[PDB]
Amino acid sequence: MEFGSFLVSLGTSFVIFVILMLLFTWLSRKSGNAPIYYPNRILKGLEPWEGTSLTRNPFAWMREALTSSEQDVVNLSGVDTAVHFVFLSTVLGIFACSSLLLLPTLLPLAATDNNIKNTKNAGTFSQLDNLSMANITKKSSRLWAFLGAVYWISLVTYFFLWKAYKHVSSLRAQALMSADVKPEQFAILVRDMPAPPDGQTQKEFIDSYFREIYPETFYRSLVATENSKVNKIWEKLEGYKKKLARAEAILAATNNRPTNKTGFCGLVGKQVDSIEYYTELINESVAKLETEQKAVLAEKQQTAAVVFFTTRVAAASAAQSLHCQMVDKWTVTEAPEPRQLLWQNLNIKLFSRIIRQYFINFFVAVTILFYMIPIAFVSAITTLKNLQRIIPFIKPVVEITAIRTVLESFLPQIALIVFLAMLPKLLLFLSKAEGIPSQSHAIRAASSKYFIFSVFNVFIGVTLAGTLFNTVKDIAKNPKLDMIINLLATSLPKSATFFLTYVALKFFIGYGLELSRIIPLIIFHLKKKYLCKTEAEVKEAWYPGDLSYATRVPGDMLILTITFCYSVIAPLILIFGITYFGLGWLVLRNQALKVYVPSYESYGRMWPHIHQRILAALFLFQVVMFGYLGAKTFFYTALVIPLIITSLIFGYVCRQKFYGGFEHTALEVACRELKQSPDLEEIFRAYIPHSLSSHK
Amino acid sequence: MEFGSFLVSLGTSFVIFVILMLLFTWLSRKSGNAPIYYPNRILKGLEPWEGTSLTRNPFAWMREALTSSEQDVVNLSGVDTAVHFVFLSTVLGIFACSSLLLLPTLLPLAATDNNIKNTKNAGTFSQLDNLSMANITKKSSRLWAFLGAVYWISLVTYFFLWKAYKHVSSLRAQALMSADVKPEQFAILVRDMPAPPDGQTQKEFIDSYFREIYPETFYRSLVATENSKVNKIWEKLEGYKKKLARAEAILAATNNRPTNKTGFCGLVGKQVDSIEYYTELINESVAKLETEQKAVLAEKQQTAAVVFFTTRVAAASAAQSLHCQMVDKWTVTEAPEPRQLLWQNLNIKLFSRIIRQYFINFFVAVTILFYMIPIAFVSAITTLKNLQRIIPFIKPVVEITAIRTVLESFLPQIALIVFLAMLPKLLLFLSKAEGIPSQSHAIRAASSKYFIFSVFNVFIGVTLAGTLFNTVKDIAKNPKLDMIINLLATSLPKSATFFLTYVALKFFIGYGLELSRIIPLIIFHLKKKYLCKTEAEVKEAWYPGDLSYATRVPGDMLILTITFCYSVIAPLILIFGITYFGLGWLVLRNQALKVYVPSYESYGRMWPHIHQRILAALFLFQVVMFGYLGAKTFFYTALVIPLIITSLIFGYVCRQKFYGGFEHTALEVACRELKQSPDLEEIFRAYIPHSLSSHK
Repeated sequence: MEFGSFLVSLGTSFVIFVILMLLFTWLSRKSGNAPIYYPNRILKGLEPWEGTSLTRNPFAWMREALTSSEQDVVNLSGVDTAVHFVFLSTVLGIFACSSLLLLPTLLPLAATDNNIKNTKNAGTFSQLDNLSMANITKKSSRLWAFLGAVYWISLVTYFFLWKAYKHVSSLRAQALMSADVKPEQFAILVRDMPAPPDGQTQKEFIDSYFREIYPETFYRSLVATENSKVNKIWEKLEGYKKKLARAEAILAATNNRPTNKTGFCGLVGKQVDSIEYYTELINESVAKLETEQKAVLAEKQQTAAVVFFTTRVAAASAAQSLHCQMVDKWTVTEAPEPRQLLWQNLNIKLFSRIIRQYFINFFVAVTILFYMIPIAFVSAITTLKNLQRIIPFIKPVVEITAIRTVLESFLPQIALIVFLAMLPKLLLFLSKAEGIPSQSHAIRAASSKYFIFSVFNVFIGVTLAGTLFNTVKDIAKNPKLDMIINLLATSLPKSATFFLTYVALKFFIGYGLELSRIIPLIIFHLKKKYLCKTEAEVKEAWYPGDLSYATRVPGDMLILTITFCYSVIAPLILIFGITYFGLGWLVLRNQALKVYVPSYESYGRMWPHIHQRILAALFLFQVVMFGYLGAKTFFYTALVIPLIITSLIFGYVCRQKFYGGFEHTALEVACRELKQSPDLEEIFRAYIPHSLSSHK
Repeated sequence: MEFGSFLVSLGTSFVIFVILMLLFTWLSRKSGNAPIYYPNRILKGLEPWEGTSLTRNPFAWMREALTSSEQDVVNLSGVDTAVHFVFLSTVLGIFACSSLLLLPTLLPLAATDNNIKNTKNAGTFSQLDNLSMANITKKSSRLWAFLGAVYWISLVTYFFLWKAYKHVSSLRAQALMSADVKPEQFAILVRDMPAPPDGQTQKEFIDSYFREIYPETFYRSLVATENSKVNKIWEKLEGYKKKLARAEAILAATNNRPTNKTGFCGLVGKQVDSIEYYTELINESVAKLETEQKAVLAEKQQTAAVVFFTTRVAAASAAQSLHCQMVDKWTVTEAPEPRQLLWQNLNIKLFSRIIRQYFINFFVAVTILFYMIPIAFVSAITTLKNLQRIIPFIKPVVEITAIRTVLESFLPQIALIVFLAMLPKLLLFLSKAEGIPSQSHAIRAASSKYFIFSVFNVFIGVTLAGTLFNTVKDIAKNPKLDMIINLLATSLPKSATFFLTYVALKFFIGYGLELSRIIPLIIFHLKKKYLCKTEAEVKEAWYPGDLSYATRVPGDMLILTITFCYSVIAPLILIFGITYFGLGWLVLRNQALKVYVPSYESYGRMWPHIHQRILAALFLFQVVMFGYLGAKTFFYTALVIPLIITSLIFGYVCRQKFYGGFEHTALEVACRELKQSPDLEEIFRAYIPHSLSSHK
């Protein structure tokens, strides 16, 4: 907002970033914390070393990261990491080639000084907006500063998006062709089988209906099963096995596993000699699991299955085709990876999928609109001042009236941060509730929902008023589009410095916390001191997890939209976008080459989604600048309207020319170089659900 | 407009319809005109008779037409006729079930008499609108007359559209499964092959690239060729053969074929003994055609081909799949019928197709907007009064000042009717210019363009002003959507009687002229007296042609939109819509069972398009009534806004649940009952282009 607050926030973020980098560089060199700072290269083969020798050259990572091509990344991590890095590089190139023509636009915005004029009539001032945005009359010479800049932005964005989207398609094709025998090229996913086997069993029905269609190309079809009870039993058995393995970790005296600690127990006398207490439970669980498996593999298998062909071409062409003359049944989709499909979420009819999709999307919109109200209600509770229930009361008033005056303000921060923390998981679960028979697809849907929510949160909370219900009711009863666009244009230059300082804060704090891995550091050390006792537990204690593409991508794209929407309004933030995406490229390269381990392949499927939302952000920027040059009287329409049409046409052309190659594997790459005859039962045991594994 | 003009026009249309039906019923009974009134049943097998005996029962056709189920129509004509009749029956059912609840709505519109009040303040009056539309205050009890009627319309439309769309899918599946060995189930259409065979020939490249993909399933691929010159030579040779056959028709004396009559000739002395003059030309044409064929089948075949598999399943699944990892090349589409694909229009790259599509659509929009200006310029020419060039001048003034005072007004009618006559062919050609590798697809595109043009012609020429350029400029500089919808609502009740009388005119005149076939009657009789001399020429002189689904469907759907948009505004026209579609059902049943012969199968592909535009018309009706109840103050939003959302959702659901079954044949119906082993060269000779037929 104000210059002083902006400087204070920027300096604070810079200081925290500096101290975090110093901590990271002083602590990474210790060999005791290698498993948490290089969890990759220690689970993947064995490369725990600094890279060359015992002596670690200072700065320790920029040389290693800056000399790693996309081939190295694809060799180490999945192709999805490569397409994410293409995203970072592409937006960096857009921002840098835009900064190449940033140089003039600043000059008229400083030479002309209409902010100084009587337009202030004795809020929108920080001595910084004096340099960026509003130092132009209603009708002065803004040709170079407005049209000659939006044309440059659009041209560089189109060029970079086209070239990058082509490059991602090339990477996908190159990786897909040069593959091995993976148990995904051989299968499809039928999930709308007609309910009645009309007097027979469902599996025999599936097998007969597909053997009549594809003779000589069939192993046999695995049918989805109601895995609820058997899944629960197998989870309990695995927990019992892990607890028993933990029990013998002491190996010194007899064990005593606490029972009252579990909460819903009181058998303290049975804690001693837990070996028998766990072996009997294991035997009972094994018997129950065997009976449950025998029941579930024969009692009412549900109406969905996977199918296996004996030739990659047959599966690659039988997944894109149409089976039944009516399309509401026998729906066929390409079978995902064994670790990327959702058995529980699967087996949902088409109408149920549509109904769930609409209800979940409507609920997401309802939450987006009514977000603030429950937060305000939770903040308004007596919890603000709970002095009546303070047990210690040693010196609360002294410590809260001196420096803790923000605790009363801290509680609404708590009521908000709890929701922000739970939100990614909630959105992922809601996306998984729409039927989404692919967990990568669920990740994409959750990312889209989170990005939309973040935009409609930040933009509404900055430009317009904070009464969202009143705002939407008014705009419902307000005159139509033209003055709405005028308001959109006029409200943005209210305070760009807030966006500057928010970009700086996210930049410095987020990247410091990420590269430092300080939270995983503390958690790992505490757990090493905590309950974790056996080497098996600690070996699985520091597992890195995926790149978390369900929340990194929406945050990065939110910053992308922030950058474009003010790209030439207040062209100062172009530097901030450049530095954000540059440090992101560097830090994420070091991370995805040293710490993160993927959970998918997805062969770059995220990139059409990323491209679509980047183009949407560019289109929104074009509309915003159209409105702004509507405000400042100008040759408004004849500058941006053809270019908005061009954006729409370019989107359609990009889809029509490359989107087809991302949805399906191609037959030209589905018969390339089969050398070793593919196995038969290995693919099954890849798609056999983990609970129903030990069987015959 | 006025009551008198409305009555005069309706009576005139009724009288012309009556006299035309009397002429048709008096003349159809003559056996001399059987080939023109029953061209079907005389080309298809042999059924020229009245049906039972020599004595023709009066009314002669209603009993025969009313006792013909869809099975009979499919046996005689193609399934496309059946889906067209389902269209007529469905809209008839919608209109009739709406007339079932028409009964109350008229009563308040007559009991309440606000038109009589001072709102007229000493144009929108014909004593008929006193009964229909505007006899309601701004805020009286319009609940039953407005909301309780639009809900009924929407419910009956949804029910009928759903049931009918299901029934069309059922007919398509039943006809497709119970088929024979047709040379279309065996082929696909590759039309984006990469240009270079990099030092080889294109045909060998296609064959190698597809033999590497589909071993053991391949006849060989026919590659498209530059058929311009060879097509021209073959057309000239066919014309020469027909002329020679006509020459020997006299068979009495020596022939004398005129040469100066051709226009670009003066060899009158060579007219005698045209037998040699034509045999020498035939021999030269045969030699030139053989040389041209030998050249074209080997010299630079273009970059597109058709492919033939040896199993219907392989073709049905290899047409919906993706071949090359990049989708811009090796595009695969289901091969159309031998008579329904366009060799000349084929072989166009994807970018060229997109560019041509956008330019043609933009040109269509430009013509739609600037339509009237060239018509006005042509009307303004001196041609209105050409007295200076009147050669006879026997008594022009006497005959033009008595009853021909409308000749000066007739000339603009000429300048308009010429464009209306040429327009369907122009639109079909423009649609064929977008690449459209299927002539049925071109028919659909031309129908869509014609329907849009007709709507934007009639609605603009009735409600708003006639200065389209000024209107669009104003609305560009006019305030936004809300008042535009208010104007849409307020301008419709200006004169509904014009729409009543236009529906009556189209009804009576069009159906009388159609069933009478008076124009084909006169043309056939004149040609029988005219140049046509041999029996072969006359046998091909009365060929009926197709059902002309490129102009019947848009006209019928234009009347459908007219009916809905005023369905409860002025509920009188519901009777007119009912009678129009009922007489259409009757007349078109008699025609398509007795006169018309199809040129396609298309297996009901038109019906998704018809359904989409019917739903669009219903949505436009909902928007219109939303605006109208905005005008008359009412519970406007909470009545129609959820229902507009419902219309959008219903469209999406219908697409997702049935549209898949219309685009492709299914594998379940692609291996049903192969009894006789399919031929090999027969399918080729079905797809061999007519010019390149005689070869080796």
